[PDB]
Amino acid sequence: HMEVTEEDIAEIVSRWTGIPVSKLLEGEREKLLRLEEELHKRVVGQDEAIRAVADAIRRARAGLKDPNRPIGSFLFLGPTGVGKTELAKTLAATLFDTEEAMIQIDMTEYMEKHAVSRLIGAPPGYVGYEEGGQLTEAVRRRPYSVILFDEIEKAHPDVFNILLQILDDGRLTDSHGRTVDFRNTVIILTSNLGSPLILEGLQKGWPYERIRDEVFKVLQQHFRPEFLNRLDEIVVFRPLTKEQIRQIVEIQLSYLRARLAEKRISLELTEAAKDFLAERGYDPVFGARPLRRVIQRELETPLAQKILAGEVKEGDRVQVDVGPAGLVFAVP
Ligand SMILES: Nc1ncnc2c1ncn2[C@@H]1O[C@H](COP(=O)(O)OP(=O)(O)CP(=O)(O)O)[C@@H](O)[C@H]1O
Ligand SMILES: [Mg+2]
Ligand SMILES: [Mg+2]
Repeated sequence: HMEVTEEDIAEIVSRWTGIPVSKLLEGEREKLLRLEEELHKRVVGQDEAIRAVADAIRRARAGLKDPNRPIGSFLFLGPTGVGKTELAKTLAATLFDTEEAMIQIDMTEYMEKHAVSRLIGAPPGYVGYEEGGQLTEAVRRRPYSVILFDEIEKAHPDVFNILLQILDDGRLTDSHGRTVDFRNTVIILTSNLGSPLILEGLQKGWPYERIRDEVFKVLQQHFRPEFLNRLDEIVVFRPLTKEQIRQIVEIQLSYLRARLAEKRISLELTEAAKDFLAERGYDPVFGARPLRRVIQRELETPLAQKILAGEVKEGDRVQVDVGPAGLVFAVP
């Protein structure tokens, strides 16, 4: 029907039921473009992680999974800054229409004995009883959510046990005795464990065998089969290739190009200029975390100066290259 669209009808049903539009339309959304391709618009590489997530969602939709557990659960190992959160955010926006559907719990904030009360609510008779838990209240308000637990090995054992309850039961009972349904959640657990150790061993000149033995020993110390067996998949994120970093540079320039387009200004970067940003914006210690401020300092700031001086004007095609002091700008 031309005048009344699929989205029009889904929005009515969405507001009446609380079910996200993209969830109601899951059968149409996948016809438009497959989930993997949609996630890859924002997530570069990490093909294995994307396939793991998409495969779980597919098994769930097809009616092959336990209806009393979450949609899927994953442990994302490997280094920092190479897409674990980029994937969780994109997944939330794609499945549930907004990044507000991603609930983030940083386990470095849940290391102590009283963390459970922060997580699921203080007991009756203790300060903070009416406020409830950070996790339980968030999931009650948004049953259709991606839940990101960061640095899971750091959680106090009592907090870890509540995670296990989510995996096993598909639900939690909060301090008010209310049940909190997790059946429509996707659970993503992250850990860096082993990555700093590898960098340390490479720095010290350790033989590969020694590095390898130490990584497995630390993983064994924190992650037992009883826990791992509960998960759909364990995925080790990989360091990014040179080409992958370049693709990320281009994505991270999207907003800037858009702002410039309002004034009919465009940017044309030499391959050298692109590589300049890629080199400074990525390293093994922080992944691509540095890139945002590299673009800010190396490109946006001097471009801003040129614009304010009137050296770059409305309608200009700006050529961006490398010079002795940093990026250089030319206009024909
Ligand atoms: N695979 C990828 N695809 C697209 N962008 C990526 C990417 N990996 C990293 N980035 C970029 O670098 C930033 C850091 O990525 P991300 O937040 O996914 O890492 P992370 O969750 O491991 C950091 P932390 O350990 O602090 O949580 C992202 O915001 C994004 O701009
Ligand atoms: Mg993160
Ligand atoms: Mg963190």
